[PDB]
Amino acid sequence: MAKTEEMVQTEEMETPRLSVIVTHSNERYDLLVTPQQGNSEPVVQDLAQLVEEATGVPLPFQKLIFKGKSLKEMETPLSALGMQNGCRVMLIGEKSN
Repeated sequence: MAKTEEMVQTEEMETPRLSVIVTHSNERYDLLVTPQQGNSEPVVQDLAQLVEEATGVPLPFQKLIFKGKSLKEMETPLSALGMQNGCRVMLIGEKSN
């Protein structure tokens, strides 16, 4: 029905070219899944990272909810960390700029 069978949008040395959708309200930034895991399964960092890096905003300022995962430095299992091109990650709070 939507993003799943991709794994080839935003490339990087360990990423399998994975690009995540980072939104806040609607405010969307293309973010890339965090390399040096197994490319397919992003690190615990990634879920927070994507929502964080999209605007450059610190972890406390964004409440990232996506992939049944919530933003933290080491939150939920890496296999579940968005194994698709980047998956989705949306933070509701503030993409502070």
